[PDB]
Amino acid sequence: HHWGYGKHNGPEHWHKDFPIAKGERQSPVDIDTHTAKYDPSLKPLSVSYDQATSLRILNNGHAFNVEFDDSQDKAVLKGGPLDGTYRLIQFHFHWGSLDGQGSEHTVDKKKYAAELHLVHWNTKYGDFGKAVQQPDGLAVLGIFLKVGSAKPGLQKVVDVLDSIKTKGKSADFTNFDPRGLLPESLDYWTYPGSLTTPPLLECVTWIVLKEPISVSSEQVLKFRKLNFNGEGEPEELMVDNWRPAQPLKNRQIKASF
Ligand SMILES: NS(=O)(=O)c1ccc(N(CCC(=O)O)c2nc(-c3ccc(Cl)cc3)c(Cl)s2)cc1
Ligand SMILES: [Zn+2]
Repeated sequence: HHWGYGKHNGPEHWHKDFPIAKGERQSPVDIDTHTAKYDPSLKPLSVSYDQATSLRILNNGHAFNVEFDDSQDKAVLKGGPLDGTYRLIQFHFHWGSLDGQGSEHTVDKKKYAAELHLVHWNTKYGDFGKAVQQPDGLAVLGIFLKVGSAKPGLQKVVDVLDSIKTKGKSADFTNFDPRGLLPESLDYWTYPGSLTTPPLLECVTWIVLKEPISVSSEQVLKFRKLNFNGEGEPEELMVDNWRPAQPLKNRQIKASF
């Protein structure tokens, strides 16, 4: 009886196995755009993905992860609110069963169809597993998805999904350029938070871009064909794999703009 999204093991249950679910810096949160404070001391975000090495795509039973080579100073995030260098390890999404829901963060209570998380770890801590034990261990770049025109830089992901339908399936996934998932503007909100899945560790500097990307209905429909179950188990569509907004508590969300 492990955690999930389902009718009986979803977010409202996580606290029993992961008490930190009721912690002081949980994510996601609703971004109240009028209360976010512009911080002129915030720097432009530096996204350096030209040398990114994607390796594999994996259905982990909760989402799919596009994994990168993070054994060298390739694909890093710096600047913004960050001190030092964070290296890209993977990206994944959260999405809904319908277009009207799926994002984890919300903006003035608006839900987006989906949200992309580009996960990076602080090089000061030497790898990802040690980084998650630190308050400044990770930086996750969150990007909202809205349904409209297709995102041509997403299609290579969409088309491989049928090869990783079920939990535990993986596929080679080389030469994928995550720059094709970015919007034009890097304006952002930032705040200290957590992983949004178990173990829910309080180790993340969240950087949420204001400008959403567009994807087509066909692209998100293909996300919704994935399965949470393993092959040869009853089919459970991989939909609504998002944690709802958590209490902001004693936090300030800062805007770069
Ligand atoms: N949604 S989010 O907050 O960006 C987000 C970002 C990252 C994760 N992942 C990947 C989980 C997976 O693929 O199953 C974590 N893996 C670990 C982990 C650490 C140590 C070991 Cl030995 C094994 C796994 C975490 Cl701790 S967090 C989950 C949510
Ligand atoms: Zn995520």
